[PDB]
Amino acid sequence: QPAPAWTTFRVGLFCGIFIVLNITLVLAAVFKLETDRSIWPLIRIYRGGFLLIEFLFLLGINTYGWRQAGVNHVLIFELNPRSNLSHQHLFEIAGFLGILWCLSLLACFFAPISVIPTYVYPLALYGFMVFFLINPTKTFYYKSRFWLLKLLFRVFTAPFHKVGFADFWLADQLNSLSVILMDLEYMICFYSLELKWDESKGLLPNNSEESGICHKYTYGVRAIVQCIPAWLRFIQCLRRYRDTKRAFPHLVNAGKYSTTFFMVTFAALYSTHKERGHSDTMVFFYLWIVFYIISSCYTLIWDLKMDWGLFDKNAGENTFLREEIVYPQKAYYYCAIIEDVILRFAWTIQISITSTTLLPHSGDIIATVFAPLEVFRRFVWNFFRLENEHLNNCGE
Amino acid sequence: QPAPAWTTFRVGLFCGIFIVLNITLVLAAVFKLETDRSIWPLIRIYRGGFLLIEFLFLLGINTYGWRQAGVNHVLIFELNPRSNLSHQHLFEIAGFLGILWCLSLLACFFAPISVIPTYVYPLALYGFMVFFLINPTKTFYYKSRFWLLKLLFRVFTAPFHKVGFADFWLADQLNSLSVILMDLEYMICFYSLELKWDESKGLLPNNSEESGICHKYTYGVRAIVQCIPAWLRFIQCLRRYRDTKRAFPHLVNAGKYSTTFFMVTFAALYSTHKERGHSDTMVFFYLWIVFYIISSCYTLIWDLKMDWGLFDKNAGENTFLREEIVYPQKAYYYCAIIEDVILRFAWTIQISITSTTLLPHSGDIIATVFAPLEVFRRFVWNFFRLENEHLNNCGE
Repeated sequence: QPAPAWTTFRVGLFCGIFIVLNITLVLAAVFKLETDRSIWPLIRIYRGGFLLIEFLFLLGINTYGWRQAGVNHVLIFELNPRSNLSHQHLFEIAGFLGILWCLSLLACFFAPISVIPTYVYPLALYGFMVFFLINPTKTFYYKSRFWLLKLLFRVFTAPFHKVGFADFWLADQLNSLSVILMDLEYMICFYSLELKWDESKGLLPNNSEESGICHKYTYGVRAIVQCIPAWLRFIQCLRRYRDTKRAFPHLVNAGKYSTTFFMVTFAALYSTHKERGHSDTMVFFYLWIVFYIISSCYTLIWDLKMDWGLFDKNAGENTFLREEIVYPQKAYYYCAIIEDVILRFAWTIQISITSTTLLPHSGDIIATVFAPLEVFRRFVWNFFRLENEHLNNCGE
Repeated sequence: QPAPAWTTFRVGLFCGIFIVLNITLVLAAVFKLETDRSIWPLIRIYRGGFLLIEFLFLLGINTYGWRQAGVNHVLIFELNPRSNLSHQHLFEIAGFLGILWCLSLLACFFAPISVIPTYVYPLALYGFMVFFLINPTKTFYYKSRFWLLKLLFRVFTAPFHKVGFADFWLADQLNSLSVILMDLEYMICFYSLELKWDESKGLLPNNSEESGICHKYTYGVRAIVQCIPAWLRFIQCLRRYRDTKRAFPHLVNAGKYSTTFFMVTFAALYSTHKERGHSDTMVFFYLWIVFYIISSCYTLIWDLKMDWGLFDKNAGENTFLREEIVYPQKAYYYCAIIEDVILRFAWTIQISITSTTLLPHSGDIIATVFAPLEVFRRFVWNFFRLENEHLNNCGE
């Protein structure tokens, strides 16, 4: 059914304010923001909000495509039929949050008037976001936030509860968005140990030895945060095997989800080896690279054959595809297959350097540049995973 | 007729961009625009565009009101029943012109760099508006622009063509937009006579005797371009009387529009005598105030009694209104009566102030404040005029 003009009008209003705010923010950054002050902490803090906004927009795009293409995704997610969110609500929420993020960033830039210089705005934005998430009144999409909160509870306690479709789906979407988790941990570390709260001005050049502790792994504060979603999904799959006792897919997935654990622990060992400067440290490079290959070359084989279900023996006229395809043009299929193999390697590299403390001056730049790319990889992955599930359900 | 969601999205986008541009323009004006330079030429240049944008938005509100309340404008305007322009398109055009106007004003405020320092943006904006109006392509509401141009041609040569509803309605609307003509004339004079076109800057001191040449009226075309709309409507009503052979309504109406001729000529005569310091100059004042009252107290009885059909003897239970009404709240009618009575005086005050060059310091300011009020008065007027026309058509 066509949505009322109020919803669409709100979507457009928020989109336009968002666009103009982005342009004026770029102009202010290029012109007003002096380069001498380091601005890396600001980006490291606001990257999480940007990623969340982008993910919400992209999810709106996927649900649009799902309704257009004929995928019966309400039954697949086992949603409530009479109360569902279409693309416009997701667009409106994303635009609203983007307006707030842009306003907070602009305030941090200019600092119009206050006595505490700039370190209230990020806390305020994140506090309002979490308040929106857990607001107990019956307004602003109460059902959807209730369902999401219950499902988050189920996912983070998954080794105990039964696992369903939306459980592991949001488990993966958390696996791609781990950047927000490490950003939150770094923000807590910075606000706890580094910043002079009982002072003025704020950020200043760091010359002391104690500076840069949050850049270090200390004991495990960096690697464990990285592998947390891997642990969640690993334990979910183990439990699914335990209830089901079906060998092939459930036991195979454990290895795929444990390869990242092996890669992360090897990266941490290499970090401590550069700290020690051992003679064999260079040799430890090779193993990492090996387990880099063994990582990517694993999940790739899983992506095309098991996730998306390509390379069917009954391909027929559909070259390098399955017998039955719902999307009209094979061009998107081939484009996605091409770009996924490119983006997976960058994702693994990003995970490695965001916890290994490598490339000291360019590592965070690397993290920034390929942070909003695995999200697009997952945005592509969603379409084909859900359509494969729809045809699998249709077959049986 | 549910419009497509894209139209509503564009309306929202343009509204949001317009709001943010207005806010940043206000901020830049209070902060960045230094006050040493005389700025009144900028206001006298951009006032025409502002008034046109405002009039277009208010017409959108008017047509939405007619459609919702039951005022059947399609039959009376003689528009094609199957091709009509809804209020959302009027909102779109108003927002588009407003965004362009805001961008041009901001550029004139800043003017990053060029070969021509700052005075290309006004001609650029007005030329864009004209090329939009007279574009011969079959795009951008290819019926509305052509219909408006044809009606403008019919109105501007009124004493020759037959007179229908749309002709006199647009003539009445034009009666409230003489400020556009005054602004256009002043801009032409400034860019033709005084401005050093082959030069730079544009902030020459105003204390020189050479300044304010276009503010003078000794040549006497200011008054004529002022009363041009009055002449158009007067000769139109005279032609209507000639064609109809009915003295009462058309002839009294013609006298009504005739009074402003005496208004303007007496105002100009006082101005000339006062500059010459003629002994009995205040004598020329006296008749003026008389021709003040006999003007306003004239048009009022046309607006309240004949235009709207109020104060009817056969009203019945609805005291001080007509017998039948369509709008629910009498507070609307009473507030409209009070506001019409209040603003009918300010309209003639503004006319005399603009065409007489009195109050050398406060005249421009008071004209600026009273300009966006008689257009709102006309906006209020259309409601009840079209409702009375619909009642007349239904009854007979």
